[PDB]
Amino acid sequence: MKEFYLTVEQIGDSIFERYIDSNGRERTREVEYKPSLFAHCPESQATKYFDIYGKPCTRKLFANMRDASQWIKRMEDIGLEALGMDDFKLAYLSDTYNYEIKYDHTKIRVANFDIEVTSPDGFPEPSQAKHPIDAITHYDSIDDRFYVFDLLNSPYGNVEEWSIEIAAKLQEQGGDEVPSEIIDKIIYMPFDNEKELLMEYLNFWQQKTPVILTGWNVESFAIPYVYNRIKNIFGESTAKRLSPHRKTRVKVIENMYGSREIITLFGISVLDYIDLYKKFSFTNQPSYSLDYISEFELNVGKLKYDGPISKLRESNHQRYISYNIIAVYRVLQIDAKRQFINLSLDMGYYAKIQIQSVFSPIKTWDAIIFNSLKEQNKVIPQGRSHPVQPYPGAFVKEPIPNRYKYVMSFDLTSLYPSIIRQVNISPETIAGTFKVAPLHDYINAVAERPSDVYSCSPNGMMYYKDRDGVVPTEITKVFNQRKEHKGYMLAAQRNGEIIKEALHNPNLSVDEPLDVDYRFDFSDEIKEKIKKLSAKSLNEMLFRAQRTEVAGMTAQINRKALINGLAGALGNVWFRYYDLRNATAITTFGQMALQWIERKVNEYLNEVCGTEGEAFVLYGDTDSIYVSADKIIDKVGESKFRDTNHWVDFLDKFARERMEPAIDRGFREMCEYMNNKQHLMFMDREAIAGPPLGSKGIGGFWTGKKRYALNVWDMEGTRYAEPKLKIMGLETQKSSTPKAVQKALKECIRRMLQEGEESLQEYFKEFEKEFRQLNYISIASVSSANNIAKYDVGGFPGPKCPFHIRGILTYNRAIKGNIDAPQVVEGEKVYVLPLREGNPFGDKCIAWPSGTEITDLIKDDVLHWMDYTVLLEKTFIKPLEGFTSAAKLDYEKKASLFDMFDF
DNA sequence: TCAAGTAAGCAGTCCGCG
DNA sequence: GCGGACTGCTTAC
Ligand SMILES: O=c1ccn([C@H]2C[C@H](O)[C@@H](COP(=O)(O)NP(=O)(O)OP(=O)(O)O)O2)c(=O)[nH]1
Ligand SMILES: [Mn+2]
Ligand SMILES: [Mn+2]
Ligand SMILES: [Mn+2]
Ligand SMILES: [Mn+2]
Ligand SMILES: [Mn+2]
Repeated sequence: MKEFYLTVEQIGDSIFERYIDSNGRERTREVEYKPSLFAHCPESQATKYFDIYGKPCTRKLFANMRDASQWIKRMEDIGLEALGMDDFKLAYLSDTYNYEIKYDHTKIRVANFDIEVTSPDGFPEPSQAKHPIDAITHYDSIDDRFYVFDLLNSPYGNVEEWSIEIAAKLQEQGGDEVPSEIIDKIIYMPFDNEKELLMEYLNFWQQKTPVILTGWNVESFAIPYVYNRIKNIFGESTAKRLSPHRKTRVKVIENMYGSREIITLFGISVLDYIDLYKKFSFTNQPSYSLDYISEFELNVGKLKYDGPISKLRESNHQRYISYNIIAVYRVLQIDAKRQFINLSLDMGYYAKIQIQSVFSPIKTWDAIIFNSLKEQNKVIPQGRSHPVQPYPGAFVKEPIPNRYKYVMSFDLTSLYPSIIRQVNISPETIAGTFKVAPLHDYINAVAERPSDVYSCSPNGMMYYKDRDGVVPTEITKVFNQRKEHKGYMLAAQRNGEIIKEALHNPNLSVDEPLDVDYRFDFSDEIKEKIKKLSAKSLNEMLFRAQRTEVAGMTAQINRKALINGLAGALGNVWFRYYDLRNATAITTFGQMALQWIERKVNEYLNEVCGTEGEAFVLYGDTDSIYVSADKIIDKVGESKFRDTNHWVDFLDKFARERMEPAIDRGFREMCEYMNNKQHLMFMDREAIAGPPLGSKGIGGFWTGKKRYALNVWDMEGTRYAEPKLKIMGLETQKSSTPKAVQKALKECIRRMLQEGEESLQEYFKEFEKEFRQLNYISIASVSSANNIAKYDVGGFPGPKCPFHIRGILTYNRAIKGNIDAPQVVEGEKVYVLPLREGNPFGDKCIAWPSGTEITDLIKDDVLHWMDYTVLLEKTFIKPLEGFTSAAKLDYEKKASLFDMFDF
């Protein structure tokens, strides 16, 4: 097989590499790497190396990496550019793997671990590590085994061995319900003292040294705890055995509120699953506890136990170990669904970077572009420092707040990358400038054509047409992957809807789920077979279709994020190819494109409807338009339509056959106007929205920019079995809104759009009547706890103190003197509840760490003093009043003359 | 040599207000 | 009490 790297590190003048050889064996080597950098040379000099602007360079080959670094500094002191890749391990990777890397994941050791530490005196701080590690479960992907290290004797209690027999039993039978499918994969190892546990763990680690190291909060808790615990018991050099090269660094991570200390283990690639989840999931969760996320992702139940975790080992050691094991499995289950590890490996090897560098779009693109240029013997420019400058972005149209009955939306495919490709925007394709007219003159086609010769953006930039830039070239390759995967996602989605429609009428028999590839639209033959299947088989097929869809979503959305990341990186001062001329060439072109096509669509629709000057486009954000289809429907009638699906079919066909060619004609004209390299403005129909035929539903509404709701029947060719609410920006979509309130507001919206005013009013009255019975957690707001200390003046709120911070301070005063109460961690999320006046907490609100029950000490007081009236008014009524005023209706009737006896 | 972007809405505090 | 000038948090893109 072809060779691939596992990890790479630079240590002094040495590159340390772990890799898979031609026989598929893991190896390690230390290389005294001889890097090259480049300097501009005279035209007289015969060379094969040119910078990106075609200027000749001379290669400087150095005896070691230290000498290369010194030369860089000398060059800066002289005042001359030092060209080439200054991150030497990327150069090493590029030289060592001078081909497209095909990796074999089964050869890569992926480890997933979780540790338990009993602490009777608060959170066990990793920097101190003053408490015994009393459990470690470590799953190894190569062995496919969960290795469990269990401490039986400690200063906080001596316990008996954990029972696998009891572990497998159902909870309702006194067991722990450790999933049956991993019971046979457990290797259990009890220890009578911590020293031998930790020593065995280190020996084990040497035999099975992780390449990718993952888990939940491993980077911030487990890794530094283990390192420091070992350091404190055995000494520093023993703790350095966690690194295959015996080198570690206490690294300081900094943000706008403070800093934290992690441990870099050289020769390991740490991908903390919490960080993978935050980057790749595109959710914003009220809580990031593993229990909460597992429940969200997998619909598993909460792992129940009596008392606090600080006393769980002593009271129920059996469950303690079982839950440690299950926690490791939960991350494996989340990854089996989401496939973030596979994504990271794909991306890391594609770029030729350390796998952990997938967190940095800038590092990823620097490597991709370097490797692309190196292949053509081109030399990359030196990184330069730049002051941060604000610059303009997208256009957002101001909507008229209103109900909108029939709506059809259109959206530009991968806009910013498509602009890069159409215009041919790259550092080395810049051709010059032209004199800019006001943007509205380009939008209206009244400004003179910028150039007959070059490809243009309305920001004043011109680009060469007759050759590709490295940025267009490399962005295209990733875009084409994104397109492939999105196609798989949408087919899986379409397939799901077919299955959902068959679930309406089973059809009782004993059969099997059909073996199909869900990534491609089912054939007629498969569709026929599906109609004959049982509910059990269909539900299994639906599960598989949805998992295929999530896999396609993971693969497409994050490749989209990566290419959009390249467009944004052009506006980040740390990017080697930073250039506001290129960043603004993109954003300005986008503003023009949106507003240009708004005009063209309004023009076209007026024309076909036999009218003049009517406004069809009601809204647009960056690269979308929302078109009022009321006149299109009215042109026909109502009541020419048999059912809802009839008018949906009509609008679908109208969009594809009529509007789409006009949109394309429109964008082709704009492409000729800007004299661009390639026409790539492709605006697909997205949503078809409206009320059920014959209902009193309002279809949709807008309250303002980035705030709207639509009752959608078809989305990008997915025809829903049941209408789906598309809600953007409203409180239902915000993680700060209480769970039960998100639910109630969504139902209010559903009733508005599908059923009408009376149905809304009916629901509002019931919810108001029953609000006070909802579980306190379901009605608590959520916020991030940033800059707590800043506002803490002797335990009390300082000036400007945010509401949620005041809550934290109230909590801190309430728990002072209790070592068992969970501390609010700076930057994490909290639940927030308002308190009635005269409460014993002495303030108007309280806040506690989210995803948790509030500590039992003050629980009863919080419940007693909660202000339901303020809760209702702030989280539910205020937003609902915004929706209903926009939509021109009332959530309450509503005094009128009709005061007689209407029974 | 660590290091995608801008636009924009709502909720809160502070403070003015015979 | 409201509305305006800020911050803080958050979402759409
Ligand atoms: O995270 C983002 C999202 C959008 N944008 C910009 C770039 C993107 O091309 C543009 C339009 O946003 P869309 O949500 O329409 N995504 P895009 O057009 O890139 O892909 P598509 O619409 O094909 O899923 O807004 C970003 O810069 N960062
Ligand atoms: Mn014993
Ligand atoms: Mn645990
Ligand atoms: Mn788009
Ligand atoms: Mn699209
Ligand atoms: Mn869009």
